[PDB]
Amino acid sequence: HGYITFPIARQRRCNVQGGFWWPPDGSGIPDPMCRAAYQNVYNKVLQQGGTIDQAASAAQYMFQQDNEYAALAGPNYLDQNHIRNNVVPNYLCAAHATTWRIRPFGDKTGMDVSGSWTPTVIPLQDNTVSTVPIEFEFCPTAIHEPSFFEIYITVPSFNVYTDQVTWQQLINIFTGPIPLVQRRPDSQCNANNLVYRTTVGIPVRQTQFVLYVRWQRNDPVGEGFYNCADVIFAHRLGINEEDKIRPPKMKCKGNDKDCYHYHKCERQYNTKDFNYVEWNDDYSDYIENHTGINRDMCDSTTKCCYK
Amino acid sequence: HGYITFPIARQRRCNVQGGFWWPPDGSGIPDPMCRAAYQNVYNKVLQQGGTIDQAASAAQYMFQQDNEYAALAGPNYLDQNHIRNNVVPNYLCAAHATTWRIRPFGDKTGMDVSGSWTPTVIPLQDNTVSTVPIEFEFCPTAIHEPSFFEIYITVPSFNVYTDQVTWQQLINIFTGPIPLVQRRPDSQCNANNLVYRTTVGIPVRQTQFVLYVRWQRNDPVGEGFYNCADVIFAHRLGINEEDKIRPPKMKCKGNDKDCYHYHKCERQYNTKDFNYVEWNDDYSDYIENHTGINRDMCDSTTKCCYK
Ligand SMILES: [Cu+2]
Ligand SMILES: [Cu+2]
Ligand SMILES: [Cu+2]
Ligand SMILES: [Cu+2]
Repeated sequence: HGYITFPIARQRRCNVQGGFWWPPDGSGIPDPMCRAAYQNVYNKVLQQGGTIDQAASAAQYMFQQDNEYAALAGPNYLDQNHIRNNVVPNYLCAAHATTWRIRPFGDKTGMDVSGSWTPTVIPLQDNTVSTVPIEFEFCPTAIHEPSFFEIYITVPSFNVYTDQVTWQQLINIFTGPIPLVQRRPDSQCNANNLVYRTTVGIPVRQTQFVLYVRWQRNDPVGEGFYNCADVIFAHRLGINEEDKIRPPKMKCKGNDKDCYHYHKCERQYNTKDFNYVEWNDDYSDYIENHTGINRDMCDSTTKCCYK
Repeated sequence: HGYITFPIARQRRCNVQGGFWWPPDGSGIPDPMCRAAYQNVYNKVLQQGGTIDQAASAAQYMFQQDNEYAALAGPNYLDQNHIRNNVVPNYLCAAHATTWRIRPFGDKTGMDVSGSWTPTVIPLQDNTVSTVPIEFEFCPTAIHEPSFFEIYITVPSFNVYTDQVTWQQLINIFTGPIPLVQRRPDSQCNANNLVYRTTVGIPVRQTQFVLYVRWQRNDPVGEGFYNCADVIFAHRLGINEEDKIRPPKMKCKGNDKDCYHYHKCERQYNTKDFNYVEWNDDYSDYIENHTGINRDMCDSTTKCCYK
């Protein structure tokens, strides 16, 4: 049993943020996607004749069981067609848990809804880099060996706002065993002394993307843990350095001088010759009145009457 | 002569925002990309032996001449290979003005640097829409007819932070004459009573993109105006509606009630069971210490000495 602590898995973040224990309808969950996830399972059970308690039980079970986003593969766990067609054919972020009445693995399908899932924001120091090394940290709440990991990235055409994660959309970037190592004092995992850590060069994405992590046990039961991790690269601001023309080393003079281990934690855009704040509020109204299917076309200039 | 007023052209926004008249080194320009653009031309002239005045003249000429981002095609203006190989082969956002000593069209190459160019933010009401209708508004400061427009969009693999705009990266979405119409009272153009307005269904992009607008005169001189427009679609937040399970219509009772024409202009994420602000500041440090080429690997746990 376990989950991704870095980059934090989708269900791990929903669990740690809380607000899901009470009120039972999940209205106390601050993150909107964690809330939708919860309320989808809650409303599903309500539709299927479950009581408020069975509905709040099924939804809280999805959040609480963040170390058990699992599926059993059996002894045939290396058979890729059996994983993709039988073990986890769909509901990948839920590790294919679709039955609220049956535990394990209950119903975790709420974790597969699409929308503005909160990502791990990784900043870019150079916007031209092809890959970004990420040191993954998988938190084992229960120690299991022998085992192996599989790390996937979504294809560049994936859209987290509208799409469900599918195998046809995932690119394998890591396959193999990850040895168990002692957690660092700064570890995001607080279960036991051990973690799984590995460095993966993550292909740079210009959009929010998903990292798929499968932790598979090499054993006849074939239990595997499947977790989705929402990530985004933040671009560096300013000119791309490779285009920056630097001035020659110069020494100037004249009566007018304007002629020549801790870090830091819109009226700035106004100048003496332009009021940006006023213009940009009018420019925002322009965007609203002149974009979309309901934009102004003729009504502001055309009058009509029935003959 | 003219420029795009909606979505505002890259050079039009740099001109209207000001701060470029004084100090002459462009240090008074608030937008970082408008500043880099200016300072690239200023530093180019300085490198080529120009004085501070010739350098400040060439850079201010680029900003001031926002209605003259032009190139002459001659009588062969419908010959696409002649436009792309002879008239505007490169420096597309500058309309191929590369000579600071020669006016027209001077040097406007600063407008073709890559980086965090400020876009026109168009919000999405539905993240599943394929196209967004935009009502373009081209501001003619000088009236010319006969003429035609060409509107292009960058391919989805374009990256404004690193790439120069090329014809091999542009997709034609509009070709033809746009009739001259009376400006609306809310017009972004303040030159004369007339504007060019057209509706284009803009293919949705998940990234910041460029809109290329060519205004070509049908005449033996063959003067055309070429402008880049930086745009981005803002995604709607929350669950994708097509995945939202709604509860059945219910009427509940019990002693515990928690069991059941003008618009509006992080401690919110904390709950009674979790302190988000503290966790997320530690999570930010984790990202910094465990991503990139300088991440912590062995130094926090390994000690060495020279035998
Ligand atoms: Cu286990
Ligand atoms: Cu420092
Ligand atoms: Cu003109
Ligand atoms: Cu309203």
